[PDB]
Amino acid sequence: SEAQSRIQDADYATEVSNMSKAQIIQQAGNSVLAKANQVPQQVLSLLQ
Amino acid sequence: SEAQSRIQDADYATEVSNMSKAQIIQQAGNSVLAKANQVPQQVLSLLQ
Repeated sequence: SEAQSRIQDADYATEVSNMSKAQIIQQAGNSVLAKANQVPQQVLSLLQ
Repeated sequence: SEAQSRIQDADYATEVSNMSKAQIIQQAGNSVLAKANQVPQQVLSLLQ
Protein backbone atom coordinates (compact mmCIF):
# COMPACT_ATOMS: atom_id res chain seq x y z
CA SER A 1 0.00 0.00 0.00
CA GLU A 2 2.87 2.38 0.76
CA ALA A 3 4.39 1.64 -2.65
CA GLN A 4 1.04 2.07 -4.41
CA SER A 5 0.69 5.44 -2.70
CA ARG A 6 3.74 6.91 -4.46
CA ILE A 7 2.60 5.73 -7.90
CA GLN A 8 -0.95 7.12 -7.61
CA ASP A 9 -1.34 10.10 -5.26
CA ALA A 10 -2.35 13.66 -6.03
CA ASP A 11 0.14 15.46 -3.75
CA TYR A 12 -2.14 18.45 -3.24
CA ALA A 13 0.83 20.50 -2.03
CA THR A 14 2.17 20.95 -5.57
CA GLU A 15 -1.32 20.84 -7.10
CA VAL A 16 -2.58 23.95 -5.31
CA SER A 17 0.34 25.95 -6.73
CA ASN A 18 -0.54 24.81 -10.25
CA MET A 19 -4.19 25.69 -9.62
CA SER A 20 -3.34 29.23 -8.49
CA LYS A 21 -0.91 29.66 -11.39
CA ALA A 22 -3.56 28.54 -13.88
CA GLN A 23 -6.17 30.88 -12.40
CA ILE A 24 -3.79 33.84 -12.59
CA ILE A 25 -2.82 32.97 -16.17
CA GLN A 26 -6.50 32.68 -17.13
CA GLN A 27 -7.32 36.12 -15.72
CA ALA A 28 -4.25 37.64 -17.39
CA GLY A 29 -5.18 36.03 -20.70
CA ASN A 30 -8.74 37.32 -20.53
CA SER A 31 -7.50 40.83 -19.72
CA VAL A 32 -4.95 40.86 -22.56
CA LEU A 33 -7.63 39.47 -24.89
CA ALA A 34 -9.80 42.45 -23.99
CA LYS A 35 -6.89 44.84 -24.59
CA ALA A 36 -6.32 43.26 -28.00
CA ASN A 37 -10.06 43.67 -28.62
CA GLN A 38 -9.98 47.45 -28.21
CA VAL A 39 -7.11 47.55 -30.75
CA PRO A 40 -9.44 47.51 -33.81
CA GLN A 41 -11.42 50.41 -32.33
CA GLN A 42 -8.91 53.10 -33.33
CA VAL A 43 -9.45 52.56 -37.06
CA LEU A 44 -12.79 54.40 -37.04
CA SER A 45 -11.03 57.64 -36.06
CA LEU A 46 -9.14 57.64 -39.36
CA LEU A 47 -12.40 57.60 -41.34
CA GLN A 48 -13.26 61.20 -40.41
CA SER B 1 5.47 -32.77 41.39
CA GLU B 2 8.28 -30.28 41.96
CA ALA B 3 9.72 -31.12 38.54
CA GLN B 4 6.33 -30.67 36.87
CA SER B 5 5.84 -27.35 38.68
CA ARG B 6 9.19 -26.34 37.21
CA ILE B 7 7.94 -27.37 33.76
CA GLN B 8 4.45 -25.82 33.81
CA ASP B 9 4.10 -22.73 36.00
CA ALA B 10 3.54 -19.18 34.82
CA ASP B 11 5.98 -17.67 37.35
CA TYR B 12 3.68 -14.72 38.00
CA ALA B 13 6.60 -12.56 39.19
CA THR B 14 7.98 -12.14 35.67
CA GLU B 15 4.52 -12.23 34.08
CA VAL B 16 3.26 -9.15 35.93
CA SER B 17 6.18 -7.10 34.58
CA ASN B 18 5.44 -8.29 31.05
CA MET B 19 1.74 -7.45 31.37
CA SER B 20 2.46 -3.97 32.76
CA LYS B 21 4.97 -3.41 29.95
CA ALA B 22 2.39 -4.52 27.39
CA GLN B 23 -0.17 -2.06 28.79
CA ILE B 24 2.37 0.77 28.66
CA ILE B 25 3.30 -0.07 25.06
CA GLN B 26 -0.37 -0.32 24.08
CA GLN B 27 -1.20 3.11 25.49
CA ALA B 28 1.88 4.61 23.83
CA GLY B 29 0.82 3.03 20.54
CA ASN B 30 -2.70 4.43 20.79
CA SER B 31 -1.41 7.92 21.60
CA VAL B 32 1.07 7.85 18.71
CA LEU B 33 -1.72 6.55 16.46
CA ALA B 34 -3.80 9.60 17.37
CA LYS B 35 -0.82 11.87 16.72
CA ALA B 36 -0.39 10.26 13.30
CA ASN B 37 -4.11 10.69 12.60
CA GLN B 38 -3.93 14.42 13.30
CA VAL B 39 -1.16 14.81 10.68
CA PRO B 40 -3.08 15.25 7.37
CA GLN B 41 -5.18 18.14 8.72
CA GLN B 42 -2.96 20.83 7.18
CA VAL B 43 -4.23 19.96 3.70
CA LEU B 44 -7.11 22.41 4.19
CA SER B 45 -4.65 25.12 5.22
CA LEU B 46 -2.89 24.42 1.93
CA LEU B 47 -6.11 24.43 -0.10
CA GLN B 48 -7.68 27.76 0.86
